Amino acid sequence: VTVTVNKNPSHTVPSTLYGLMFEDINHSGDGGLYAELLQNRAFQQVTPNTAAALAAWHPISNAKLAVIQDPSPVSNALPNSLQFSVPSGSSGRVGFTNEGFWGIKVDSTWTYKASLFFRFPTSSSFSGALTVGLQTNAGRVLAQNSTQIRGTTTKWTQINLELHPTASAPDVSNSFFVTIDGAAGAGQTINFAMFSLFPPTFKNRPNGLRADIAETLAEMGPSFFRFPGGNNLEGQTTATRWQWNATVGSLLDRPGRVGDWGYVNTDGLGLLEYLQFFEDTGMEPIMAVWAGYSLGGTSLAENQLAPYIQQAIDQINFVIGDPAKSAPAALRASLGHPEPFTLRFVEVGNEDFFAAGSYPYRWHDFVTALQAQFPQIRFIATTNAWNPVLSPVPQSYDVHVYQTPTWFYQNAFYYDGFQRNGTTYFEGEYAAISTNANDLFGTVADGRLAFPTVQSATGEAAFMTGLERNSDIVFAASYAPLLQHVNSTQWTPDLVSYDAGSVIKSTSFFAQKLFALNKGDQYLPSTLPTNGGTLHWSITRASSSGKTFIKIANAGSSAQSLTFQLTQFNSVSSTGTLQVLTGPETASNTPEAPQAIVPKTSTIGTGKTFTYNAPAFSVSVITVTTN
Ligand SMILES: *[C@@H]1O[C@H](CO)[C@@H](O[C@@H]2O[C@H](CO)[C@@H](O[C@@H]3O[C@H](CO)[C@@H](O)[C@H](O)[C@@H]3O)[C@H](O)[C@H]2NC(C)=O)[C@H](O)[C@H]1NC(C)=O
Ligand SMILES: *[C@@H]1O[C@H](CO)[C@@H](O[C@@H]2O[C@H](CO)[C@@H](O)[C@H](O)[C@H]2NC(C)=O)[C@H](O)[C@H]1NC(C)=O
Ligand SMILES: *[C@@H]1O[C@H](CO)[C@@H](O[C@@H]2O[C@H](CO)[C@@H](O)[C@H](O)[C@H]2NC(C)=O)[C@H](O)[C@H]1NC(C)=O
Ligand SMILES: *[C@@H]1O[C@H](CO)[C@@H](O[C@@H]2O[C@H](CO)[C@@H](O)[C@H](O)[C@H]2NC(C)=O)[C@H](O)[C@H]1NC(C)=O
Ligand SMILES: [Cl-]
Repeated sequence: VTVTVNKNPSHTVPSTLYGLMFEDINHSGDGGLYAELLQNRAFQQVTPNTAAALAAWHPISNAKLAVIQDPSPVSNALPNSLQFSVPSGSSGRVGFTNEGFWGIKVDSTWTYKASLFFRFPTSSSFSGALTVGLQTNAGRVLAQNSTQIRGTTTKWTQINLELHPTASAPDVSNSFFVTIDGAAGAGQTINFAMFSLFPPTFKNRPNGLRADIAETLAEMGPSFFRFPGGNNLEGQTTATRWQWNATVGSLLDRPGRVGDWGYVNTDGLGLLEYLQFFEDTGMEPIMAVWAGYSLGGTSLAENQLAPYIQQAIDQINFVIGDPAKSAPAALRASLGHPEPFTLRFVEVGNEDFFAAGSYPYRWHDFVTALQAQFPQIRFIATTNAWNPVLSPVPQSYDVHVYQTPTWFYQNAFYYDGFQRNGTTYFEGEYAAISTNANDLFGTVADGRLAFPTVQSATGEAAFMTGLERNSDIVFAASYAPLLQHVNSTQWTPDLVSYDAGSVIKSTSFFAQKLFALNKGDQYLPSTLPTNGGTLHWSITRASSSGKTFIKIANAGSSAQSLTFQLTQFNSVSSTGTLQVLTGPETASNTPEAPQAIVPKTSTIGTGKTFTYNAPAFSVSVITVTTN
């Protein structure tokens, strides 16, 4: 096919076109992007004196463990403590371990920071060393440090110790440990609370993020971060929704919450840590506010909304407000950030097409109040576009789609037929998740993708050429879900996977990165792709440099030739770069073969005319300079 490139741009490409969608799903927060290495660190939201309260914790030797509703808890937010008792007549090493999130990476090039709170609930003559450390799951000690404690310490006391492994472990089957001498400790009871183990963090942020994962997200060159969900915003009930104020301040003051994917969230990855990550990466937030629906099906009545609308105003004030004018903005100042953060976009709820009977009134009351307080923010509606009809008229809608790879190349003209009437669209969740049109959300045996494939990434890329062509009205687009702990999965496929030790960049991650990193501010119209066809392209140009990015998706099983005609330009560089992602149709990056499919960069000859053969199942970017 001959593709004529117009030199005259049709529209400016929004700075926000490509970004990320985050919720704590598949242990993407706890266990994932948040760097904390101990699971169930503070006994949040568990039933005392049950086995589940002790999840991830194990005795060493004859130690007696229980999770208790502490008569004198470490804080209002953390009512539970680990009661540790050493039997009469004990000896040697007695204590307990934490298995981490399916392991702990023990690296001798890393210093770890261990902390806990303890008290003796009954004053005693105990005198001896408390030891913390890391050990292989055989009990082989790799790091250890200790400090002297006394049984006369009946008030809550924090211990802070650094750990330096003598050797890197051969795998991630390691545990954190706390021990005392069994003979010196015989008959003693200690109460513990609020444990923590951190490795070095992204940008050395206190209370920060896991370095490999955060660097992988930054590598993708995102412009926005949609958070905190997603289903994980909503809760199962009003009382279990996400709440911004429970996520800020000391970790002692964060009660956690049962999230929407089977596990407790610490809320250690809270509002200020999200905003700090945006600052560190140059992303802006697309921040959701709870909108009076939870996933057990309860809508708040119209006459119940007021306090929840005020909470949403308080949440935005934390982010942008003048510290002299509100308590939440003074709190941001008090936590070391007096300058407001950037916030231009707020999403009202999540997937309110599930509660379309109530969303008209919830949308109306939330947006009337929030637009009055925040006249510069753009509020995004979550129902299906224009059904039901909302008031006020939404300036933006969030569109989600999970479909087959084939649907994605067949629907690359999704936005071409939309009216241009001042509405902008966020593709806030999309993914090609299955090859089975009959059962998209079924099992891997029934066609669900365990991991993104070449087929699914190339279908996506064809659809993304439409997003870019239609970027006059499409302002933002994110794959979902972003992250996956391969040891605790609730949804596949995911953009980036990991275990406790290493990261797996999917084929779809590479498609996302090739689109995002190779994007100009000018959209250059070109010969249209065949609507329904397997072959798609989108061309942008950087006004400041003339760097021109020709993105090509062949989502089909046939190689296809393209001849580009740049005759309308004055000059075209005599060479260009080619970046290509390709492979067999069903190929994936997996924990066992994490680099099976990776992009290849080369130099090609270019000019006012050149020919490229787009291989079957490929994503290609050709960069040239045009003036
Ligand atoms: C985070 O902030 C929210 C408010 O934006 C706090 O929720 C509010 O908590 C108070 C005190 O528990 C609630 O009032 C209580 O209501 C009950 C039930 O009718 C009544 O029996 C009590 O005397 C009291 O008035 C209030 O309704 C609730 N507001 C909302 C919107 O949920 C929340 O506690 C804060 N979280 C943390 C950890 O501080
Ligand atoms: C045990 O942990 C203590 C506390 O983290 C370590 O001592 C700290 O070492 C750092 C780094 O040199 C200093 O900045 C701190 O001032 C030290 N604090 C104290 C109270 O000494 C100690 O090095 C660790 N020991 C081992 C064997 O890992
Ligand atoms: C932008 O254009 C769309 C498409 O015509 C309008 O959408 C229609 O909205 C009405 C209600 O306002 C619905 O009953 C129609 O079914 C919608 N049409 C389609 C094809 O979805 C939308 O109203 C327009 N928005 C503005 C701000 O003018
Ligand atoms: C976490 O998941 C990894 C990745 O699936 C598991 O490691 C694999 O274990 C399987 C099944 O035993 C082996 O066939 C693979 O060869 C392992 N792959 C790799 C890349 O190591 C691991 O066992 C899981 N961890 C836990 C605690 O369940
Ligand atoms: Cl398909």
